[PDB]
Amino acid sequence: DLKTEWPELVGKSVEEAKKVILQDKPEAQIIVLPVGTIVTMEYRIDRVRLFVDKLDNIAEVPRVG
Amino acid sequence: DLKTEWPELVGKSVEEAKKVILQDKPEAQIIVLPVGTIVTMEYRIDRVRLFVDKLDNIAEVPRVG
Amino acid sequence: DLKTEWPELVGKSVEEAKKVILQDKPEAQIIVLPVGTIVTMEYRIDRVRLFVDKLDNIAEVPRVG
Amino acid sequence: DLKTEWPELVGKSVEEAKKVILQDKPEAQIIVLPVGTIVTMEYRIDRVRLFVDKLDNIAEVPRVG
Amino acid sequence: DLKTEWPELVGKSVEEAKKVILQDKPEAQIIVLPVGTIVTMEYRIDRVRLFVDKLDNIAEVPRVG
Amino acid sequence: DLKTEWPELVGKSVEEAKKVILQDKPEAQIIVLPVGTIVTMEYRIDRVRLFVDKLDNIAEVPRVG
Amino acid sequence: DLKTEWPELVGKSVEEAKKVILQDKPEAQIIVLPVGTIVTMEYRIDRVRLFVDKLDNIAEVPRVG
Amino acid sequence: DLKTEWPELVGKSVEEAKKVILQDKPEAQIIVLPVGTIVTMEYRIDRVRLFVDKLDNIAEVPRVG
Amino acid sequence: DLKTEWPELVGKSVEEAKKVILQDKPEAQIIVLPVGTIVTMEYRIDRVRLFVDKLDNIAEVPRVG
Amino acid sequence: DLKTEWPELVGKSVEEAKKVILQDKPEAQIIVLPVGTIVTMEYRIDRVRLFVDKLDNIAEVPRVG
Amino acid sequence: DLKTEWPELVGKSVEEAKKVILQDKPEAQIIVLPVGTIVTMEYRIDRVRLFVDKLDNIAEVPRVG
Amino acid sequence: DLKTEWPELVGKSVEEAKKVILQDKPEAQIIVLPVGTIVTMEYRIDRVRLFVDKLDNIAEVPRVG
Repeated sequence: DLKTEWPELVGKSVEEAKKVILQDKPEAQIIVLPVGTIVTMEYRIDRVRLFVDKLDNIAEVPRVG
Repeated sequence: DLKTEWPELVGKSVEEAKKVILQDKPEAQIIVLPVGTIVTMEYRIDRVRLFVDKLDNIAEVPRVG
Repeated sequence: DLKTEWPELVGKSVEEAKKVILQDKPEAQIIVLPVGTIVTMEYRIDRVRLFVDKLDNIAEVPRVG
Repeated sequence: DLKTEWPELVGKSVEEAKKVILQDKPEAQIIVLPVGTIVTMEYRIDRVRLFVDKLDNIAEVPRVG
Repeated sequence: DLKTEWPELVGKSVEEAKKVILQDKPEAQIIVLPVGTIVTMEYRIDRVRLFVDKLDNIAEVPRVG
Repeated sequence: DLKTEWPELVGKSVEEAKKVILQDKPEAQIIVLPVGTIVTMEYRIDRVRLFVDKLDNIAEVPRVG
Repeated sequence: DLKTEWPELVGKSVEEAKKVILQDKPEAQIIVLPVGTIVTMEYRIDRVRLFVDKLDNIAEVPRVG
Repeated sequence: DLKTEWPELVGKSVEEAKKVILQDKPEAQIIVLPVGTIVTMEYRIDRVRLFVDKLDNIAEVPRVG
Repeated sequence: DLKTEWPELVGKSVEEAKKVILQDKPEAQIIVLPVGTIVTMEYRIDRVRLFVDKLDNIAEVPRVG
Repeated sequence: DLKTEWPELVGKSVEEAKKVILQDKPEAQIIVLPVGTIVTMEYRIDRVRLFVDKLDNIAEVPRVG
Repeated sequence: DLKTEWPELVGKSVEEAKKVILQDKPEAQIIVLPVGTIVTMEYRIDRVRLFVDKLDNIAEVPRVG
Repeated sequence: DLKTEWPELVGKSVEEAKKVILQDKPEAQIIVLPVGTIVTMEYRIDRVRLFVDKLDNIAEVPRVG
């Protein structure tokens, strides 16, 4: 059971999300982007993109990639 | 009768919208985005996106998702 | 004859536009957006979107919807 | 109670959708478009856009506009 | 009173639209495009774009331009 | 445990996907779209969009919505 | 000979452009937008859109519309 | 006076447009594209793009570039 | 050394690409899409998207995801 | 002097373009796409994309990449 | 040999780029835009668009147009 | 073995990325852009685009081009 998504983080702050993700995935390379940002298709097993809203809350389920 | 949309909130401030939505749906995870922002198709029964205008008023009918 | 568009407001300030629209349509729910913003297809008989330019002047004919 | 949306038509054929909509709204001007097509913001009280999928089934809730 | 828009043509066939527009504006240069097509901002007093749906019916109000 | 996604269907034909989804969710309203198609944010608990590739194989994880 | 475009204004400031356009077209309704902004197809004989760059210089030929 | 645009060709067929352009600009490299197609910013003094509609009529003013 | 990309397949046919990929990754779920198609960010360790050109040749480096 | 662009091929057929490019760059991996197609930023020293128009003529300067 | 592109300016500041371009093309009308900005197809022999990055460095080869 | 990509820089600051890239490629012309920015297809063997997130960390694998 590999932890690959954090549905429990939707609506939480980016600071709380970073803390949780690094506890579950200490190698995570955390990227913080506005919702709607276009990204590439290249997969990175250690990257976790956090898509944030106007108040810097997690707006979409974080996933590895 | 499940409360899934708030047409009565269009034109209201984000503060008033948050207060109303949390009264009707105490588990709501409220996300605040500019109008026009592209989002994912993943459904979250407890998320309510608020799409706001230049004056932080609700610009589209809030819906669960 | 239902007032549904304000061609006379193009180039006017948002403050003047709001004043005129509310005189003609006292129930108007006025939304202020940058020109070019993508919106939904849902119709709201009482909403009037004002699309503004860099100087907060009305850039497109306001219409109900 | 004005009939303005047909959630019951999602997944149905365009022929069945047209028949139902014209029964409920005999003045309907029915437009048939692929899902994802960009449209204008102009409101037409008698227009009903049907957004269809690859098999010509209704893919989104038809609404007046 | 210059005829610049044909709201009465929404939902009609392109053949019927062409016939009506040329009666009202004999100099019209009629262009037939799919709904959603991006066009330029250049204005042509004699051009009338007809935006058509999957069944070649007029999907948006024809306007001069 | 509500069945809301079918990761096991990626790469399978649309016919096989429809058969599996209707077994798991007999009320499913199945919509078949090309990959990349833009859709609305409205949630439909009984809709399952199938996004297909050039060979009509499932290209993305089907999800309810 | 109707003045409908100002190629001579490309690269000039918005202040200088406004002054020239109003001399040539005293009824002009001047709209100031960033380059690349999407606009509507509706034609307004008295509107002149000025598309400006990062330094508020005219980046495209102003035209009536 | 360099011939750089053919407003007189809007609404004409691509065959008639090609004939006229090659008479005025015998070195023209004529490219035929659907309206709305995105192109590059590279300038080619001898290229003339013809943007055509559903009936292969010229939909926008041809220009050199 | 996990095989995750096939730069050697650019320009090859989709049939040859499928044969090579399945030799290197027998569990591959092969998806065939036109170049430029927008996809989701969800990662699937067993999916390989093949982006093809007008002649069904591989146009971009296939990668797992 | 490395041959990296073929401005002389604009307006020529794809067959003639392929013949010329392979004479100048025998290792070329030739990709044929419609004008306007979005591609990735990954550089391939041996790939040459040919962007073609409705008549399969070269519409943009071919370049290596 | 007409100077129409400045590959040597990529990565340089906008101030240095302006100085070089005006030395080579004293009539240049210099426009400064963010990378990615959509522009029109109209050609202006004296315009040079500078597309800049987050640090106001030249991000793409300046070209006349 | 030509150094053309820096997967090890994902998640690192732009300052650290610049230092590493210039050590490996002293001729690098470093461009700093927001994630999602559209760029041209022109290849520059000495350019390295750094796509950064809201916190100015490298969000995508830097590559030459």
